[PDB]
Amino acid sequence: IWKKKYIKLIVVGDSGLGKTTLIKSLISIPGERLQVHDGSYTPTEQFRRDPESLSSTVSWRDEEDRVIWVYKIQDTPGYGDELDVFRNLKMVQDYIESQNRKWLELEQARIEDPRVDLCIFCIPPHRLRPIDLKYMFELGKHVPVVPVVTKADTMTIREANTYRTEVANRIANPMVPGIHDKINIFKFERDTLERAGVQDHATPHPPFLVIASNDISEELAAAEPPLFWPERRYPWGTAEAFNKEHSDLLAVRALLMKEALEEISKTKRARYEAWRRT
Ligand SMILES: Nc1nc2c(ncn2[C@@H]2O[C@H](COP(=O)(O)OP(=O)(O)OP(O)(O)=S)[C@@H](O)[C@H]2O)c(=O)[nH]1
Ligand SMILES: [Mg+2]
Repeated sequence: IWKKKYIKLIVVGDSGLGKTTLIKSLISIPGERLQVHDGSYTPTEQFRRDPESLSSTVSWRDEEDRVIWVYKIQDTPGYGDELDVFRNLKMVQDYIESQNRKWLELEQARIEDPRVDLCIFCIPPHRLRPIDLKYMFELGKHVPVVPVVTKADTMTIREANTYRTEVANRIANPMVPGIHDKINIFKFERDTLERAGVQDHATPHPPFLVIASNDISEELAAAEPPLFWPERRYPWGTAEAFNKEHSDLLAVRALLMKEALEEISKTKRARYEAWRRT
């Protein structure tokens, strides 16, 4: 009767960029559980000895299509947590490979799908470094990448417009030694981007610029009924994560959690098929 479909995202980036805060905002679709982060750092050892404790899950039903979506977002430690950046890269690459070997062993015997479909690559504000592009390239060889600039409240409007173009340009032309193929960026359809409320910039395929917060408005949480409004309250003013003029966060969630569900699931068999030559 019901058909179950599975999406698994993995989130990667440098340490302290707000990866875990962003994850908790993404899976906290209104109507669901409202999950929040406490600001502590994601330890490398925890990902090694208990990666499931770093996985967030949400599920919902599509009545008309008779589909049960099971959505997982895998958190990872920042690749600045240790001395060697490429140890983190290998750890994440091995995680993706391990999920494929799980699916193969289950398919051999025979269906809870553990495979990774998409990577959210969190980019620091103001400056994109060669190691970020190197990480993005090598990771893209295993899974398509969605670039997201976090902590967008770090940049003025003018800085943000300049950086959005620079990030898009560097991804198309990294100019990093050893990168000789294109970075595997996931291409969303325009109809999908428009339905999600993505603004149509002059720069093609820009990154998303998000603000996320584990703090909520005290005034709005005291409403009847309470309204949950993530905010970042500074002495000079308050940035709002759900404000379309401050943050792409709501557009990112609509894109990844709703509008792009089909085209992410479609490319699943092709990706795994290419992987099988191993
Ligand atoms: N200025 C600003 N700070 C943010 C934003 N999102 C999260 N932060 C802050 O960044 C700090 C770390 O956030 P966190 O989500 O834990 O980063 P992280 O990437 O997961 O850290 P890691 O150790 O696991 S690698 C917290 O103080 C949080 O409040 C944001 O959008 N703007
Ligand atoms: Mg974290």
